Order: sequence, then structure tokens, then C-alpha cells
Amino acid sequence: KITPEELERIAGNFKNAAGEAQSQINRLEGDINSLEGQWAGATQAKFRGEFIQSKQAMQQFIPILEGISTDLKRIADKFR
Amino acid sequence: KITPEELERIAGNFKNAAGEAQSQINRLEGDINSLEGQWAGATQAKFRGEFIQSKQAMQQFIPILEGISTDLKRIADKFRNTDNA
Repeated sequence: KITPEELERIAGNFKNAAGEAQSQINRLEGDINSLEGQWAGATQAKFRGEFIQSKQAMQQFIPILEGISTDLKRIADKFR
Repeated sequence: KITPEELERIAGNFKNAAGEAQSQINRLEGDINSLEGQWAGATQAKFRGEFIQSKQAMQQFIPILEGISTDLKRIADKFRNTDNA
């Protein structure tokens, strides 16, 4: 019942979901980077909360992505 | 106590984790695409297990990735809102 054509469409949907995650990481890292020279005084206090949020999100999501990539790697490796 | 420098290192590790996932889906999709020309003449039953497994893997992770991307978007949006206030 499953055809490679169906799997192709699904793979594109995955590429898009992963790409959207990449986009938001890049956006967040850009925001963080924009503060590099400015982390002092009122700026520190202003963005402290966002920094706490960012650490907690990124640190927790790294291993989820690693599990995903490892799973796909194994599937691709064994794909006959 | 969190600094932009600490966050940058974490962010790079996260970019890499996401990039690696993109790399592996590209590998798998290349494998899938390469099967299309021979599909009509294949013993298709021999592919069923790996097709079911790969379909499950790809589909199941989509809402998880969407949850992650939405979560990050919300933080980036707050950044924008805070900065604009």
C-alpha cells in the first residue's frame, strides 16, 4: 500500500518541519547575538527573562533533535 | 548569570543538532527517490517493513518538531515585543 511516492511526500513534510525549527533557532541566535556588545545595565535586566527561557528551551531540545537524527541515520543506513 | 556568550555556545550546538536531522532526512529521502524508477518491477513485499518503519519515523516526529519550532517562535516573539516596548 505504501509507495515510494507517498514516502517522498512525507519526507518533504519532515524537511519542512525540521527547516522551520532551524529557522527559529537562527532567529533566536540572531537576537542573542545582537546583544553581544550590549550585555550591561538596563539591557541585562530587560532581557534576563528571555535568556532564562532560551537556555531552558535550547538545552532541552538539543537531545530531542539528536535522538531524531540518530533514528533517521539508522533507518537510512539499513534502507535496502 | 546567563550571558550572551553561554547562550551562543548552546545555540550553535542546537543549530548543529537540527542540521544533522536535516542531513539524515535528506539521506533517507534520496534513498526513497532512488527506488521510484524500479518500483513497478520490484518484489514490493520485501520493502514493506522498512516502508512502514520509515513512514512512522517521519510522520511521528513532525508534530514534535512543530512543537519545538512554535516554542522557539514564542521566545523570539517575546524578544521582539520586549525590545519594542
